[PDB]
Amino acid sequence: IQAEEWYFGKITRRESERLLLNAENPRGTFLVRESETTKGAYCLSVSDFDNAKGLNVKHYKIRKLDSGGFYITSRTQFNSLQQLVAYYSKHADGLCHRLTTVCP
Amino acid sequence: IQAEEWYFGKITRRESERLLLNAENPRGTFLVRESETTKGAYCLSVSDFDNAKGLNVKHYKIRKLDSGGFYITSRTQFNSLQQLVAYYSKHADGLCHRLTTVCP
Repeated sequence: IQAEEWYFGKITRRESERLLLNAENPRGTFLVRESETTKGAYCLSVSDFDNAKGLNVKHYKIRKLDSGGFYITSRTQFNSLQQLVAYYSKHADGLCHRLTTVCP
Repeated sequence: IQAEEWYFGKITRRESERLLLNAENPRGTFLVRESETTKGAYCLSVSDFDNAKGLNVKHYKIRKLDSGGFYITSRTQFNSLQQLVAYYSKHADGLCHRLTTVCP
C-alpha cells in the first residue's frame, strides 16, 4: 500500500485538508492516510461542497477488525483497503460523495 | 532556479513520489519543489528504502529565512538551495540518506 496512488501515508489532518481544499478539484476527490488519533486506524478524507459551507473536507475513520478486515459502517466490511476504496468509488453508502478523483 | 536539473517547481507531493518511487532510482535520489501546503517554503523529497516497507519517499520542509537563507535544521543554514543541495550530498546530517542522484 506504500505504493497505492491514493495512499498518502502518515500525513496530518491539516496536511490532508490543505492538499484537498482546492476548487479546481471535483467533489469526492480523496486520499487515505493514517489516523493521527487512533493508533492503527486509517482515515478517508474526501472534499465536498455544501452551498453554505462551500468547499469542505470530511474525515471518515477506517477501523481494522482484529481478524484483519476494515470498516467505516456496519453495513459492509472489506478484507483490504483497496477493496474499500473500490467499493466506495462505486457506492457512497453514507459518505458525502462517492469517491471520484485521487488527490492530485 | 527554473532551469536547475534538480528543481521541479510546483509539482504535487503526490507527483513527486510517483517520480521518485521507481526501481531505477538509488536511495538518495531527490528533487526540490515548492511546498503545496506551506506557501513560501520548499521541499526536499528523497527516495529511500528498507526491507520492511520497500521503497518510500521522505519529505523535508525547507524554510526560507527573512534574511535570504534556507534551512532544514538549526545545525546549518545556507544562502541558496544550490548550497543546501551540495551540503546534503556530502552529509546526510539528519536526513534518511545523503543526496545521491538528481531525480531524472
